[PDB]
Amino acid sequence: MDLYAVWGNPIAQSKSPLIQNKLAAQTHQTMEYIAKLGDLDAFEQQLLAFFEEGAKGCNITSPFKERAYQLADEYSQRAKLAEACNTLKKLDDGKLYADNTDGIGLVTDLQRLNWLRPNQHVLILGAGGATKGVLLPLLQAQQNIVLANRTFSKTKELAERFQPYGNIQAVSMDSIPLQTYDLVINATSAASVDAEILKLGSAFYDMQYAKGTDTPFIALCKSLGLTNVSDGFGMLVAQAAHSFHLWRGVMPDFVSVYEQLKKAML
Amino acid sequence: MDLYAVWGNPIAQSKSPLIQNKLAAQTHQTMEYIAKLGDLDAFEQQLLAFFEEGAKGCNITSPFKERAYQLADEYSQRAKLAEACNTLKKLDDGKLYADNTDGIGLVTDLQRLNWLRPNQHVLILGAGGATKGVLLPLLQAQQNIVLANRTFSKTKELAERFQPYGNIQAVSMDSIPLQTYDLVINATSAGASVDAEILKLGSAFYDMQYAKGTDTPFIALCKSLGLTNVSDGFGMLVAQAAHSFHLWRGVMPDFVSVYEQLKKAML
Repeated sequence: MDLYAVWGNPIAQSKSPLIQNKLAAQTHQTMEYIAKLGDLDAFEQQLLAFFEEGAKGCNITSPFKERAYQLADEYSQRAKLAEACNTLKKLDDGKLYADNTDGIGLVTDLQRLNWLRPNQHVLILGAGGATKGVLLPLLQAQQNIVLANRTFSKTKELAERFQPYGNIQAVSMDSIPLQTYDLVINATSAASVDAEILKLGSAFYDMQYAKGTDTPFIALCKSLGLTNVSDGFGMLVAQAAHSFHLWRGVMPDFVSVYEQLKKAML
Repeated sequence: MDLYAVWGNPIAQSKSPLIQNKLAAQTHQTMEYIAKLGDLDAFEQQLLAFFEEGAKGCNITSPFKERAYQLADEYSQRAKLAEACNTLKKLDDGKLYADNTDGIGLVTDLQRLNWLRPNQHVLILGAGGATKGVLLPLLQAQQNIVLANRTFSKTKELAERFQPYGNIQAVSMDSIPLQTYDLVINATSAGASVDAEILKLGSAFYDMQYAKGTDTPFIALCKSLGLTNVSDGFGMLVAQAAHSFHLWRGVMPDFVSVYEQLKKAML
């Protein structure tokens, strides 16, 4: 039985094991996926011990995404641009291959929703957080991106990095260009925008999801009469499927688990 | 001899008489076309007399477009949207019919250039009161339009009005959505330069103005920037006159060949 794990701090909160084991059961894979708490100082050496032990790969969450990427021997264009990775794969020789599966999970979910038509204008609220891991694949799907953040320095540096891949610009959250947006993506944790701005959007995607209830962002949209909305639960299951495909060579059907899970929560 | 004219002030610079008489000759129409200088105050009463003595129709330029439109009995969708007209026709009954051919002159020319694909993204610079006549025909040709001006006040009013007819929005000169534009139109009349970063977003460039022999400043800027796919608006001028002709006469003259003929021997 091949072992896999999600590494983080904290970790009890994770849904990856839940997702990944279901994906495995669904495709008759002889594997298991567990949750591993990484020590803030000792992670890297725990991680390497975990691989010597015989693990085949793992997901990485806060706060070691950047550190785990630094352990990779080989890495994807996605991981490179994000300077972080959420997925590691141990190759047969013993090399570690790193990829960042966030963005492609997002594009998949948006494609499911038919919210990723080429040449759209997307307003993204919030930088860093989950957005830098997501910009490259959005850009490659020909999305024209406006990146807004409360602190300008953050968006600007992010825009400079991704500029060679498409039309992307940095703006201050209070200085958002008064143009039509096909899609507004909320990255921010735990908003910061005036409502008319949101009334420039045709669609609203929160990279957050809440169990049962709506997220604060989605609640805001709905109270503004903006109904064409979605949370990011689909993005979460999609990322997981992509890491799974990289590890196993089999794309599990993305929808079904998303649904059973959708159903279970509500 | 059916009489037609162009009414303006000033009017001595109009090429209408030259274009129309050529159009009439090529289609064998027994008609004449003269330039008439309208008095800044008595225009209206002059136009009515003029029709009263038998004129069958005319063209209108500054500053009478809006005033001519308000005299009509009958009018087209193009006239109503620009709240002005460049073409009047006296119907058999006695009704005055107003139309505005400039936008259709524009689409016709763009067809000749093959710069008019359905669902294209078109950036229009300096769109205002003088050129709102091109908006409807562009929208009706399924063009996606962005209006940029130093306003986004007056132009946002434009966007609102043309919203029921297609995709059009107004933006600040610095809030131009970042994307490839298949067509960039200079609507600014000379009465300056654009960020080169704006211009590099376009694949084709059309100046609604034209100049005798040389290039216009907008076109010269484009060439200097390396942007080689360019056109002035001479074709629009001839095309819109052909459309006025067609309304008055019932035969669509040969725009493409009066145009090329007129470029060969131009200046």
